[PDB]
Amino acid sequence: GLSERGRALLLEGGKALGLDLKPHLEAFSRLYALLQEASGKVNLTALRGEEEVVVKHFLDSLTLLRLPLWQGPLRVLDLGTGAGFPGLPLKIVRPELELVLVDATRKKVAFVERAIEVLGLKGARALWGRAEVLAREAGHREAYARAVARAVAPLCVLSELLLPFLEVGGAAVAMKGPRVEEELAPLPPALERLGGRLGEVLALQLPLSGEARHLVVLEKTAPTPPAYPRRPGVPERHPLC
Ligand SMILES: C[S@@+](CC[C@H](N)C(=O)[O-])C[C@H]1O[C@@H](n2cnc3c(N)ncnc32)[C@H](O)[C@@H]1O
Repeated sequence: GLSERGRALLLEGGKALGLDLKPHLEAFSRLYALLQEASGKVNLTALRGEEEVVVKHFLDSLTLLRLPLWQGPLRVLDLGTGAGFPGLPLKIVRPELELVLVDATRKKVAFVERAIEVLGLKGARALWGRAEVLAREAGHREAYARAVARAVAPLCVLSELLLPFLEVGGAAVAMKGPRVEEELAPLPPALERLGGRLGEVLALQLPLSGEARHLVVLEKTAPTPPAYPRRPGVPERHPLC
């Protein structure tokens, strides 16, 4: 679990994000333990340091909350969640959200489900599948108020993966690093074809790290055309921009 120092870092970082993480210290400590346990099994690799996990993953995920987009029982998709980021931190601090965490890798879906159970989270589930396939399902196509994604794909690709999941009026957040100018430059025309438009591009400093970040908001302004998203692998191989 999180050390006293680890808790203090999380707490301080949360404040800089405008959050009171005091009621959530235990949950994050429990999640960190889960990550430790899982990582321990693998012999070639190890979990990154406590401080790096708290700052570059717990707090990084929580930067989503700098955007005023998470009030009420919103239906949210975490696309390509991996080990549950940024989805799990988001769900912990915003319990009202109806969260579906998707990943094409079954073993990661299994971990997230385990974390949900262990943390005793309600209104959150992991789902095994490809974004391109799920976005063709009556259960999921344009059925989300929100979608988020970190470290999945360049904006041109990611926009095709995310936008089809959103109901009109909804919004997705593409979490990005220090530089986005190049990825953004050719984006607008592609967004429009997808029925989206660029919302806020919130530049901020990741607290306690010295590193810049960008939260790229993709608003759903109109229905996505039947063409999108294209079959699995196609957005990646033939990006819209
Ligand atoms: C680099 S990991 C990032 C994990 C997590 N989002 C994070 O930031 O820590 C990218 C994850 O997205 C998943 N992924 C990539 N493309 C996907 C797709 N088209 N549909 C579902 N999952 C996808 C991969 O399986 C992988 O686990």
